[PDB]
Amino acid sequence: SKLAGKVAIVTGASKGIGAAIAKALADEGAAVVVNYASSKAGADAVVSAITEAGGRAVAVGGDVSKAADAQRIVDTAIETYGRLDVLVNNSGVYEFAPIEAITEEHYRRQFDTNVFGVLLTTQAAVKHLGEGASIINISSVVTSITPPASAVYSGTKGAVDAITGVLALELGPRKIRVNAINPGMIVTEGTHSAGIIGSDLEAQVLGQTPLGRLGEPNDIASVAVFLASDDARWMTGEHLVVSGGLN
Amino acid sequence: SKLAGKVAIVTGASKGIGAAIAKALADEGAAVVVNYASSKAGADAVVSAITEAGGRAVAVGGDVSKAADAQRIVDTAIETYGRLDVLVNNSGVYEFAPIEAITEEHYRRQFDTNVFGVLLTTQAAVKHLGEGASIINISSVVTSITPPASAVYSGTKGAVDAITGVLALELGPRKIRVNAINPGMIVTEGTHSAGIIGSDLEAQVLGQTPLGRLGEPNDIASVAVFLASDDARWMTGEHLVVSGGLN
Amino acid sequence: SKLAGKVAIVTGASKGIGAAIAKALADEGAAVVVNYASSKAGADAVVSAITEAGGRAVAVGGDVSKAADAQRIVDTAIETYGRLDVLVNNSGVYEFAPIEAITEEHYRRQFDTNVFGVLLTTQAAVKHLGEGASIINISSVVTSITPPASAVYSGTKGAVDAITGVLALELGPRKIRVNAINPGMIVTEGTHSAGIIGSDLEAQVLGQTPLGRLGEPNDIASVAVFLASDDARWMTGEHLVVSGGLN
Amino acid sequence: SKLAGKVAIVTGASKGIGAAIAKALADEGAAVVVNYASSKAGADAVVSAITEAGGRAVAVGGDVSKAADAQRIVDTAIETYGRLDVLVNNSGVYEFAPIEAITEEHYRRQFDTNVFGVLLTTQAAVKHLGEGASIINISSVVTSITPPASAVYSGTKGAVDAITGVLALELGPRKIRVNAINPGMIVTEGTHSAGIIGSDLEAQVLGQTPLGRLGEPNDIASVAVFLASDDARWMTGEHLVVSGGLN
Ligand SMILES: NC(=O)c1ccc[n+]([C@@H]2O[C@H](COP(=O)([O-])OP(=O)(O)OC[C@H]3O[C@@H](n4cnc5c(N)ncnc54)[C@H](OP(=O)(O)O)[C@@H]3O)[C@@H](O)[C@H]2O)c1
Ligand SMILES: NC(=O)c1ccc[n+]([C@@H]2O[C@H](COP(=O)([O-])OP(=O)(O)OC[C@H]3O[C@@H](n4cnc5c(N)ncnc54)[C@H](OP(=O)(O)O)[C@@H]3O)[C@@H](O)[C@H]2O)c1
Ligand SMILES: NC(=O)c1ccc[n+]([C@@H]2O[C@H](COP(=O)([O-])OP(=O)(O)OC[C@H]3O[C@@H](n4cnc5c(N)ncnc54)[C@H](OP(=O)(O)O)[C@@H]3O)[C@@H](O)[C@H]2O)c1
Ligand SMILES: NC(=O)c1ccc[n+]([C@@H]2O[C@H](COP(=O)([O-])OP(=O)(O)OC[C@H]3O[C@@H](n4cnc5c(N)ncnc54)[C@H](OP(=O)(O)O)[C@@H]3O)[C@@H](O)[C@H]2O)c1
Ligand SMILES: O=C(O)CC[C@H](CO)C(=O)O
Ligand SMILES: O=C(O)CC[C@H](CO)C(=O)O
Ligand SMILES: O=C(O)CC[C@H](CO)C(=O)O
Ligand SMILES: O=C(O)CC[C@H](CO)C(=O)O
Ligand SMILES: [Ca+2]
Ligand SMILES: [Ca+2]
Ligand SMILES: [Ca+2]
Ligand SMILES: [Ca+2]
Ligand code: NA
Ligand code: NA
Ligand code: NA
Repeated sequence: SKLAGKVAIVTGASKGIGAAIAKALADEGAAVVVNYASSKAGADAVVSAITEAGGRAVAVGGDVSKAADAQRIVDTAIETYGRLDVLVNNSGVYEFAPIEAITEEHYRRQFDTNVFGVLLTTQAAVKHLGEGASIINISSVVTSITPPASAVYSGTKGAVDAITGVLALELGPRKIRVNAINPGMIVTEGTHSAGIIGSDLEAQVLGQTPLGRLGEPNDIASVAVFLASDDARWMTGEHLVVSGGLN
Repeated sequence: SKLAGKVAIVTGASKGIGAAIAKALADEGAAVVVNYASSKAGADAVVSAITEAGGRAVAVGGDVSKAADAQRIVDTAIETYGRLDVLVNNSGVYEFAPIEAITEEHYRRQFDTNVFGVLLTTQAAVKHLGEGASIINISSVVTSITPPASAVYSGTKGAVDAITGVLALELGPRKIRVNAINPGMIVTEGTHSAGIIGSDLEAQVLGQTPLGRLGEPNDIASVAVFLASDDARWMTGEHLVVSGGLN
Repeated sequence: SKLAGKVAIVTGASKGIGAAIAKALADEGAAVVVNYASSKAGADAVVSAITEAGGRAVAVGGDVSKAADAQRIVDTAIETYGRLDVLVNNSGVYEFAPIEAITEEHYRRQFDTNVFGVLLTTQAAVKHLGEGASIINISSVVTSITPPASAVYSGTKGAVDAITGVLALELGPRKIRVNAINPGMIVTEGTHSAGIIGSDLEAQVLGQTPLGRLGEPNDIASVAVFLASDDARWMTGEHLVVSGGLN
Repeated sequence: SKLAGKVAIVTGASKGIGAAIAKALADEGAAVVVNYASSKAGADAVVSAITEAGGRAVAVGGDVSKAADAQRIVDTAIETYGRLDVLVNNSGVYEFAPIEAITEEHYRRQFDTNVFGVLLTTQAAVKHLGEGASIINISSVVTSITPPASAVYSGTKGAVDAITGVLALELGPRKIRVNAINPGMIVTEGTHSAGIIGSDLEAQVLGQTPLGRLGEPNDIASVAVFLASDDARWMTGEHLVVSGGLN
């Protein structure tokens, strides 16, 4: 197993991409801290799937944008399993608005979760990360295709791309790798809830996807396993677009 | 003259890159709104430079991260000159800190000015922008070279890069252009005050700059004039690295 | 004038983008060597346009893929005007073919002109260049959007992009700047002759162009003048996409 | 296993990166066509290492820059194993020269092998490729870092990057994936023979490598296995820099 004996944290693993990543890491032997914000039921369902398949996982509720919660998410890994090897910064929210319609709350909610939450959780985790550890930030293909009416959200993911590059260099001497995955449109709880599935944006994106379908959470999960594993030992500071060819 | 009859706003034009951009735009015929935050005297010096050279300019105090001040900056253009053609989002602050040392205040001050202030000032300006308008965002070469210990600052400029691309697509149908300049290290009031001139970072940047010197504010100002002018009429969504070849 | 007393070579200036660049450089005071391959009549017409407008120019026939012709083009600058300041590597050809249909002739004709010709002309020219010289390579937005059935042509322009970056670093110590322009679809003699204007690809590109039209040669010419001038003194190794926002 | 039942061609598998890729693909169950140009003994040793580990392989001599040899390499897969699933275009040569030292042979040798050979081998292969096939082009991090005195070699790899993007779009409807790996400096027989090991470039590269060593063939081979496998099913048109963090 590619991650035998390792411990991973996946933020926002009660739904969507994060849930798929948690299950996939556990399938390769990692014990997984499954973080949720509002959906304990979703996280418990993911933990039960992992444990019924023979793996180890534990649920932890916490808002990554709150310093004490980010710390407690990380402490859960150390207290439960004694070590930390892999951090997947997946928690994230998205809302579109044209420039005229942007409000302060629309801006702060997305930047606080999608950027400050990445920084706070990584800051808490790095004390426990040693040579060969792997930090995986879930960014978005919007940093390449920058759709209209996404200035705030695409802004958050542009920040994540740059933070990924900074920390790859900053943590290089400690041999901690830092990489991003930039998904295309993925069918998730969130893209249904946001009305993105079924929208004109979805139709446009689908038509421009070379491989001819929308993405699924497991399309991202298998790339996260790769980046978490030693097979990516010589990759750091990369941004892997996983969109079926759209960029 | 390239900008005869046009009106420009330069945020943060009491010092540094913004002051040089303001003077260069006025040299090509633009009437310039010269924004300051803490230094009225600096803005008055730039306005005096412009008017002594035969141009038109007016100072306005305002914090771009405050919605009411962003509105007052834009209203100054309309009240004084009756139109708005060019917006240069130059106001910005920088402070480095390694991941372990990042504080909430360090994060919020830079994102509020460097990202929210771009969004607020652009939001106020767009009501007045018509076909041929040009929005120029001052980003940074850090989105290319992502230096260690710059996670927050590089994050803000990654966000600006993405916002530039979004708004180029979003405002395209109105024939409003949106582009970024990504300066390398420029000798400015701010890089002196921040201790960056004389720092290890300065040494590293100089040692990797193909054209063999640090940048000066006029190195950026002449590119801003280009992007503001009809010479750049077929460029939108670009990010021009102006760093003497460092990328 | 921006290029007063300067001397420029434009390869492939009997038609299209190169003709527009030659006229624009001359409008800013440059004496221009107007190169043609098959159309002396076209180069002579561009020379007449330049001299009727008060400028200086001379035509020279030569195939940039032949070392002796590249040398003769450069010798024409030195022998006629005594110096060389600006080299625009604009000569290029394009033909689409899906992978199954690519022939050796289709491959060699495009790489010999579009790549070897850039190398040979730059190699002859660099001996005469000094501080402040500007080399401008005309690449293509296809290095961003890589359309189907363009493997050979996009291949040539990907080479040109890389050669631009190499020579920017290699000639940095001599303070010779090297930059690329990457045009979008431009209506020219060539794109009419190739049937590209009116194609389904043109409809797709137009629909994806934020500024809502196809490009024209003067859209590129004004950017070439900027890069040739001291206004771009702090830019080297850049690739300026000039496509109305398509990338 | 990840490639059970599948068949791969690795061009240039008698040495270096290609040898390591061939052995790694076979470890995951692929039958491997091991192509060599000058070194039958090297290919035979790779084939033997593969069969000793329980796999299937066959050696074939051929110059990818010769159409008849490229066709025979592909025919070897079909005649020996009946199918083709993975093509690794790894064959490549490198020689540095500053612009004034570039000769016609130096240019043609590298473009014929590194670009035309990729096109010819891919052209022969595509007839046999169906849904789920994976084409992996070995490019180079020089397309990011474009070192001085590498205009021809970096030019070839810039062409490979662009060809990768074209064919990803062109072959997307057939659900054939096309991706590139862009290695940093890898210790191989070729870098020994080229005077790269022990050069000033090796010192420059190693000092700018965040993860603190030179690369090894298996650093690339594990990424090739990922791209060949269904784990990369949602990635096409990507360029994976595998350089220990240098870009
Ligand atoms: N098409 C796409 O789906 C797409 C494309 C590109 C990038 N992305 C990125 O992929 C990531 C996941 O997207 P998704 O579509 O899977 O989202 P989703 O279905 O809406 O799931 C979001 C997950 O993040 C959690 N979360 C949200 N805010 C949080 C906070 N403050 N603290 C902790 N956890 C928080 C949610 O927790 P609860 O549900 O328990 O509250 C949930 O587990 C995000 O970073 C998103 O930006 C998605
Ligand atoms: N090497 C560099 O200098 C460098 C490199 C890359 C990018 N940049 C970017 O270039 C821009 C200018 O940098 P600089 O070095 O010229 O800076 P500077 O010398 O420190 O000048 C900063 C200017 O921004 C104004 N400003 C700051 N906060 C503001 C706020 N909240 N509202 C309105 N105006 C505000 C300042 O006003 P007062 O002084 O009146 O308070 C001043 O006019 C920034 O966006 C920076 O990130 C700089
Ligand atoms: N949409 C576009 O038009 C477009 C988009 C992106 C990039 N580009 C690039 O822009 C450049 C100009 O394109 P264009 O559309 O203006 O082409 P064009 O109208 O066909 O004109 C091509 C010019 O190049 C010259 N030329 C061709 N082969 C030559 C050779 N071997 N030696 C010397 N000169 C040679 C031609 O000379 P003669 O006519 O006298 O033989 C002519 O002056 C090319 O590099 C092209 O790849 C064009
Ligand atoms: N640092 C690096 O090593 C580095 C970095 C980035 C990219 N790359 C790329 O990685 C690839 C492999 O490099 P390497 O260092 O492993 O090279 P290497 O050790 O020199 O091995 C080259 C291989 O290519 C074969 N080859 C050469 N010309 C050929 C032709 N015309 N037809 C068929 N096969 C041919 C050789 O065959 P014979 O030996 O049997 O003649 C050999 O098997 C190349 O594409 C190179 O550009 C290498
Ligand atoms: O536009 C796309 O291709 C994906 C949009 C998706 C949901 O907003 C995201 O990037 O998070
Ligand atoms: O890294 C450089 O060369 C530039 C640093 C400069 C001041 O922090 C900035 O990007 O604002
Ligand atoms: O596809 C586009 O956007 C431009 C195509 C054009 C002619 O082939 C060129 O790149 O030279
Ligand atoms: O410059 C590097 O980091 C790698 C050089 C290597 C051999 O020339 C190549 O790209 O093929
Ligand atoms: Ca884009
Ligand atoms: Ca970089
Ligand atoms: Ca693309
Ligand atoms: Ca570079
Ligand atoms: Na304080
Ligand atoms: Na660019
Ligand atoms: Na990449």
